[PDB]
Order: sequence, then C-alpha cells, then structure tokens
Amino acid sequence: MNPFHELEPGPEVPEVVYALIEIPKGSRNKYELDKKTGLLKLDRVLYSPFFYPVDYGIIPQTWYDDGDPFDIMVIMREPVYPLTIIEARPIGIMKMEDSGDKDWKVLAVPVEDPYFNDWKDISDVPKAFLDEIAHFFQRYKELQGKTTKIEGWGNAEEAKREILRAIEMYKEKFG
Amino acid sequence: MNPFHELEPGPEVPEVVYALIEIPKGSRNKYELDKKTGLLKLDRVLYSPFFYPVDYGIIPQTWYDDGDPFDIMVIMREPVYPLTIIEARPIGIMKMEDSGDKDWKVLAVPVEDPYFNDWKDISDVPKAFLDEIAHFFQRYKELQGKTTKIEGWGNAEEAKREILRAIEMYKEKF
Amino acid sequence: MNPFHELEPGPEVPEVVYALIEIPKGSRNKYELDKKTGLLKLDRVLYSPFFYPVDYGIIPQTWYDDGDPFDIMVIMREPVYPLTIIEARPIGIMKMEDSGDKDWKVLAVPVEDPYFNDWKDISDVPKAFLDEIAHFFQRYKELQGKTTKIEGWGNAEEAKREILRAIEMYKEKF
Amino acid sequence: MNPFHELEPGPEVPEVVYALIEIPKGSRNKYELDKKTGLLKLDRVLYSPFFYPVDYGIIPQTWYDDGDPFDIMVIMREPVYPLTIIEARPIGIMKMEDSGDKDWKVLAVPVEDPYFNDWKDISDVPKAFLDEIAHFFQRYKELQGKTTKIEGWGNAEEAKREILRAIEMYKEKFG
Amino acid sequence: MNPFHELEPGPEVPEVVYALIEIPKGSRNKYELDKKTGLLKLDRVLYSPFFYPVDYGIIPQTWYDDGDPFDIMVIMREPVYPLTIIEARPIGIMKMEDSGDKDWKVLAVPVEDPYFNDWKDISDVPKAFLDEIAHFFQRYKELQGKTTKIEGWGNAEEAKREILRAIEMYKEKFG
Amino acid sequence: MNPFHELEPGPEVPEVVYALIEIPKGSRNKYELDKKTGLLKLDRVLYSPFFYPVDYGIIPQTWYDDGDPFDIMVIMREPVYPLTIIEARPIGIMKMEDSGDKDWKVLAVPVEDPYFNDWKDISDVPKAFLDEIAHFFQRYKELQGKTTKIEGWGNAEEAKREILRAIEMYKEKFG
Ligand SMILES: [Ca+2]
Ligand SMILES: [Ca+2]
Ligand SMILES: [Ca+2]
Ligand SMILES: [Ca+2]
Ligand SMILES: [Ca+2]
Ligand SMILES: [Ca+2]
Repeated sequence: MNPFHELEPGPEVPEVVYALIEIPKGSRNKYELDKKTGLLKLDRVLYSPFFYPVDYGIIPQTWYDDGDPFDIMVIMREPVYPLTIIEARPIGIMKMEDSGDKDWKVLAVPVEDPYFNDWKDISDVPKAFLDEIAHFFQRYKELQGKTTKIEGWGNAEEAKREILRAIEMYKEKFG
Repeated sequence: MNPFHELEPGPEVPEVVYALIEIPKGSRNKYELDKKTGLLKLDRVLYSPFFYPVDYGIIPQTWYDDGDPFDIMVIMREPVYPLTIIEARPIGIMKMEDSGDKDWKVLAVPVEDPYFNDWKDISDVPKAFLDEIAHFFQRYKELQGKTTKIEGWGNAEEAKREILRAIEMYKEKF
Repeated sequence: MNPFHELEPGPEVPEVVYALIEIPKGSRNKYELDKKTGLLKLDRVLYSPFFYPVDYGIIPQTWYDDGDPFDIMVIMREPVYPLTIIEARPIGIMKMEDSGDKDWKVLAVPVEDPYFNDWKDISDVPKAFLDEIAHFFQRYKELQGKTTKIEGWGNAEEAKREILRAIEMYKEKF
Repeated sequence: MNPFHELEPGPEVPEVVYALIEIPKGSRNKYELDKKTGLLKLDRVLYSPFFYPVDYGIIPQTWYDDGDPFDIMVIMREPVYPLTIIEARPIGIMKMEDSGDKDWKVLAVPVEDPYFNDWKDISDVPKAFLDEIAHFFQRYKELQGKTTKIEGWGNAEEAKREILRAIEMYKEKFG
Repeated sequence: MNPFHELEPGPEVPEVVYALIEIPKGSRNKYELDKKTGLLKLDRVLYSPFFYPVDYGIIPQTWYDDGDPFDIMVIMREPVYPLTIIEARPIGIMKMEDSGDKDWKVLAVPVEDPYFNDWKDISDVPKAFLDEIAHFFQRYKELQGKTTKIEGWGNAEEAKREILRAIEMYKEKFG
Repeated sequence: MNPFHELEPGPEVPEVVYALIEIPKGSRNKYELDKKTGLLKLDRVLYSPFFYPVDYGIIPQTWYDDGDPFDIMVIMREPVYPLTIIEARPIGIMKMEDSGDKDWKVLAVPVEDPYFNDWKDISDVPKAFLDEIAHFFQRYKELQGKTTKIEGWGNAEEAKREILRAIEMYKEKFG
C-alpha cells in the first residue's frame, strides 16, 4: 500500500492537511518514499554536516510543478518517526527554485501541540528560524554543484492556495 | 494491511501474547494507529513534560469495554521502534478509569530478554516502578482537564482473564 | 574552585546574568553542585517519569529566602552540558512555595541564540509552555509526599528586582 | 505487502543491490522481519552488552544455504530506520558458520554517501573495523551456548558471485 | 583539584560510599581520570562493539592491589555525566583477574533512586544481568590479546570488607 | 585550575599532542573555555542548522597568530564529553582566514582508536570528508555576516611545524 496514493490530502483541506513525514528533524540522512513500493528509501547522505531543521515530508495525493508530491515542513518539538502522519495547519510557504524548478515548500505546525495554538501565519515565526530554514535550503546541495535560489516567504493564504493547486494537479495527472 | 486485524492475539494465549508497540519508552509524542491505513499517526503531544515510562501498544485482535483495542505496556530495557511486534508475558494489570471508561492496561515483560526471566507476577516488580507508572497515568492529561482514577493493580492471573475476555469481545464485534 | 562563589552574578546585571547549568533539559536525574568540591552530584532520580522541561541551574553569587542560590531556568533549543555557563536575559519569574519555603525561579532566554531575540517578557512565551513548566513543579515531588504551591508568573521587571535582592542577600551572608 | 517478496534484489545487480535494513547500527535489540506480515519483530535482546556495528538487513528476493534471505551489512555513518531501503555496493563478504550452517554475510557501502566513493573492495576497509565486526559475530551468542566459526573475508568479486547464486536460489524455491 | 584525592571515600563507609563516575552506561569510549590534573581523559576506544553495561567509576581515596583506585560499578536507569558523584550502596563484588592482577570491582546501587530500595545483596540482581557484566569484562579486551579470568561474585559483606581494605591501602600509600 | 594553562601541550610533541575538547561532534551549540575560570561557556548557538563535524578543541599551552590557543580537530567515531583530554596524532592542517585573521586548525586522529592506525597524513582522509569540514567552516557564520576564506589543506609535516611554532608563541607571551 502506497501511502502517497492511499491517504487523502487532509481532513479539512486546506485548513488542516496530512503531513506524511519522511525525514525527522536532526537527520543528515535524506529519505524519500520509494515510488514503486511506498517504503522508506535513502535518497542520499547530505554532503555537508547539516541537519534537517524541521520534520520534513509530503502531502498525500498532491503533485507540484517540479514533478513530485508537494513538500511540507512541520515544526515539531520532539521529532516523529518516518512514515508518521501529522495533522498540520499551514502557516506559510517557502518560495525557492532548484535548478530551474519551482521547489516551493509548505511550512506548517501540528494541530495537536498546544505550544503552537497561536501560530497562524508566517509573521508568528521567529525571524531567525525562517532564516535558518532558508539558509539550509540555500546551501545543502552546494557541494553537489547545485544552485538553489531562495525567493522569499509567502503567508498562510498563499500556502493554502498552493495546496489547492497541488491537489488539482494530482487529480489531473492520476485521476 | 492493518496489523491490528491481521495478527493473531498471541502464540500461546494468554501466557504469551503479541504486543504491537505504538509508543516507545521515553516519548513525549503520543502515537496511535490510523484506523483506515494502519500507518502510525500523531494523536497528540503530551501537554506536560512527561515521557511514557514503558513501551506502549495494543494486543492485536482484541477489543475492550472502552471501545478500543486492549492496551499493553511492555517493560523494555532498550525501547523498540513503533510498529514492532514483541512476544510478551503478562504479569499484571493496571486498573484505571478515564473519564468514566474502563481503561485497564496489561503490564508485561518480553519473553526474549533473559533479564526478566524471573518476573512472573506483579509482586516481582519494584514498588517504586509500579508507582511511577500509576502516577504517569494519573496526571498525564491533567492540563487537558481530564480526570483519571487509578484503582490499583491486579495480578498475572487477573490480567490473563481480562485478555481472554478482550479476545472474545473482538470476535463478537468483528 | 567552586563556581558558585567564583563567578560574578552577570556581565550586565540585571539585564544579563550568568546561568550556571546543573540539569539539562530532558533529564530525569536531578543534579546539584557539591558544596565542598563544586563537583556535580546526583541529588535524586525523580520518582515520576517526568523530565526537566528547561535547562536548570543557579545564578552565581546569589542567595535566596529558601537558603539556597537563586534558581534560574534557561530555554535552550539544544540542551547544554552540566556546569556550562550561559549568558541569559531574564524574562519572567515563577512564583511557587515548596514545603513552606519561597522557592521562586527566574525564567530566562539565552542572549546568544537569535531565535529568542524578540523574547523580552513573560507575555512572549506561549501559554502552553508556561503551563507545562508550572505543572512539572506542581507534581514532580508528589510521590515523595511533598506539597508545592504554584502562585503564578511575574513579569521581567519583577524578575529583575528579585535578582537584585538575591545579589544583595549573598553579599550579606558571605 | 511483504517487502522481502515485493522488492527486486537491486537496480543493477550485482554491482548495486538493495539492502532492506532490519537493525540499525548501535542496537542491542535484534529485529527480524515477520515473514508472515512483513512487520518488524523483536527476535531477541542480545544477552551481552554488544551493539550491532553496522546497519544490518537482507537482500530482497534472495535465499541462502542456511534457509533464510541473504544477509547484508551496510556501513552507514548515521544509522537508518528499520525497513529503510539502501542502494548498496558490495565490497566483500564475511564467511562464517552458525550452528553448522553457512551463514555468510555481504559487506557493502551506500552508493549515495560520497565518503565511501573510493571503497570498492575488502582491502579498502580498515583492518580494525573488519576485526570488530568478526568479533561481534564470534561472541554475540556466547551466553546462549551457541557456537559460531569465523572463517575469514572474501573480496568483492566473491561477494557478487554469491549474490547471484542467492538470487537464483530464491527463484528455484519460490519462482 | 584532583577529585580522587580531595573527596572522602563516602559519607557512611562502608554502607554508603561515593562513586565518582568516569564512564556512563552505553559508552564505547573508555575514560579515566588524568592522574596529574584530575581531568577526564580518553584511555582508549574499545576494540570491539561493546558498551559499558553500567555507570563505571572509582571510589575516592582508595587504592587496590592492582595499583589503581578501587573500581565501582553503579546501576543507573538513566546514565549520569562523567565526573558526577553518586551516593551508592555496595551490594556485591565482581572477582576477576586481568593479566595476573587482582582487578575486582564493587557492584552498587544509587541510594537516591527508589527503584532499588530493596536491592541489598548480590542475590537481588537478576542472574542474566550479572552474566552480561561478567561477559563484558571477559571479552572486552580480547582483540587486544589480553586474557581476563572471571572468578565469580561475592556478596555485600565481602564487598564492604574490600572497601575497608582499599581505604586502608590508600592511607598507607599516600597518608 | 585553568586546563589551558595547567596541561602540557602533549606527551611527545609534536608527534602526539593533547587535544582538550570543547565541542563534541554533532553539537550545534558552540562552546568555549571561559579563560577566567576554566569552565565551559556557551559562546553562541550556530545561526544555521549545522553541526560540528569533528570533536573540536584546543592544544594546551599554545598561542596562535589570531590571538587564541591553537585549534585542533579530532576525528572520533563516538564523540567525547567537553573538557576531555585526547592523545592525538596530527595528520594535517586546515588553512583558513576568519575576518582577516590566520585561523588555521590542526586535523588529528586519536592514538588509541585502532580504526585510525593507518591514517598518518592528509592523503589518508577521504576527500569528501575534507570537503565537508571545509564547507562547514566556509558557511557556519554566513548568517552572522562574517566572511571566512578556505585556502586549502597542509600535510602532517606542516601541521607539526605549526604546533611547534604555537608552543613557542605561548612561551614568549606568558612564559
Ligand atoms: Ca518539491
Ligand atoms: Ca484502553
Ligand atoms: Ca530555590
Ligand atoms: Ca544468514
Ligand atoms: Ca581495578
Ligand atoms: Ca584559531
């Protein structure tokens, strides 16, 4: 059973989506879902001593402009295990390009951690934290010779619009 | 596949049951199985800085009075990963109510760790450890405004009887 | 040497104080400084499966109404090692009594983590996090039969006033 | 779906194989795949305070002389999670017997960690590391009264031959 | 300040002694106190993938037949940091010889963990645990070519007698 | 006692030096020795989600052109604790500038880990590992607006010469 295809995008789209976590915060190993089987697979070991600053995964039943499931980053105090489902509230979106591809990523908080009850938009996140995430994506592939361009951060409304676009793109590609 | 439905309750019930672990000891995140997919799902982050004192999960193909699979707590020296199957020997049962529901939980040791070879009943467990488990369940939802009531501990014999009842309740509902 | 006596209270009191950390966030072991040697010493293992929600220590060259150095709690994203000095900005104070003693504790953020640059007062802290800290101190000695009473939280201004008093109390006693 | 039966042995066998990891480096718990449901199962807790010195698993769709899937050991700098697939390059083979059975194990490195780009054969591995692996297997069941016999190490060519033999054995047994 | 020389052996010898921890449970690095400065020093990395099964250290102001401070092993549920003092109750003693030297080690529990309130003698410890400790010391230096002989376990009374002997030996050597 | 002033540079300089570790591998917290009390102090939290790729510290009784003790990086398989002394063999040197200052750093391996017995010079280190260390230092202060310049790597002979120069500089400054 491939979780990417089997799970709905969320219980109350786009206000609450499912995040299917692939990479826990603190990992230098970059995991992805095997397309065929839906098992966790090692994509690569990051070439530099950086760690994922957030729990990182995908939204089920989405497709994006870069030809992959739509990425989501969830701020967790204690990281989860790979292949864990988290009910997440989108609060913003990171706009970036990776080798000419649109590789934007939703930023979200868990609905069921009261610590984040008042985080509802991109302005609620400490600025240094947004910078640390952006810097990670700016440099994590530098030793692989890849250039990424960070364009900036969009707000919750923009994140939600993009989620709806990605849901539609999945329906068209696979429907 | 959904492990809860596919696995037998145990290889030698009720002396040895399977525990399907959801939450490793040391976790502040509370995980459950997604009913539709069988994937691990975050239920909540505990509101207080407490950690699960035991590896926590369910016995497959059981059903209990609180409308859930029968809970089991396994004492592991090194915690396992979520969705790991452990062969476990029941040694007692924690009697508690949660918001008016009978929410009893089996206490068990792993068959394949020789450290626990001589643990066969509730009297073999250090008292302080039983107290720490009871205290966790007494207080872990306090900030959510929920009230739990700890009745006490039953012995291995009582635990095994409850397991049999839960196995029967499952067959009846499904 | 005994760090408690040798270090100044801070580089810019009371806006920036030194926190000498005894217990990293995540610890169930409660450490204290040995008075005679200044070495880290195990005070006790918490009776319940709770972990310190903050990096916990003392402000050097302070003394408080409960006959101990003034306690300080520092919010660290990655916990430090015991006996590490942190430059900390006080942002509030937890008011509590422990067995009849005024056992108030400063809440502070590290000056050198830009994540907390905009945390300057108690109102900047998520409410759930204040609750989790208060709940820990309310219940962490329950199984030892001790009673703690949480009064509430004071703001940064009140915290800084108490720090000044504690600095004065130290000079007076020593 | 049982991953052992569902996954191919690898993408470019025998030069690159899939390792399906059961036990991460550092574990004292010995896990195995429940060959009924494909779930991870605790086989035992090692009787001694030893930890697995490598990420340990199996090559899918293989069968070996000892009546189990072919074992594979992958050298990872950061351990992976159980049930993770790693693309691995075989560089040697540990020859050992366990209770009279031929219990040989492939030694491999991850293709996607550049740290190991120049490890291509058994001679590239520090001698002390080979010794630590062999010692683990020599002694890890001593308190269980089990007897193992370490014969030595074979090179990459020998490992690859054995992988092909194990792939053929699976086909004959299950095909 | 050298903690080995500055701290008393304990607050209520020999019923309660100080354990000065050098190596936390779970470490493959073997630490010791630098004789000159009293700082922690790496002695060696264990040649095999074994971890210390107990928090390991010394009793201050003791000297033993093997020309070192008297060793103590403390059973802790959560390991402490190196150079931490633990008030410990001796419950037994491991009798062993290392290359002809008497290298006996006290086994103790922390006074301030109620989990161990009823552990007062060697018979209170699960047998498998005693075996795992003995096996560790039997094999941890095998790849270094060293032979150790495990002679057995003595009870709490014997442990206490040896503590008193070691305290006297320190007074004579340094007094 | 301040360990920086109290400890000798090493037991057989410059072939074997003491590394006094301040920051264990894997730390995002940057620690330094309070050169007043000798206690560990938090210098900063790195602004980016990078971790120290090596155990990092200083050689006691040295002084360098940048007005601080001579830096040393030790490759450890299992990280040590802060303020631990490691006996280390220099195998190379990283040449870099930080804010116009000569901020060179010794690269070394532990003498007492047999894994590294055959690492004796910079050419023995996997190229990808040298790159990951250099990249860390190139970028770890980028969000602080600081500029570093990585010049390259020198061999063991050059490292040893520099160690002797730093020992002499300390003597002239403090002796
Ligand atoms: Ca993408
Ligand atoms: Ca229940
Ligand atoms: Ca106090
Ligand atoms: Ca085999
Ligand atoms: Ca000894
Ligand atoms: Ca420098």
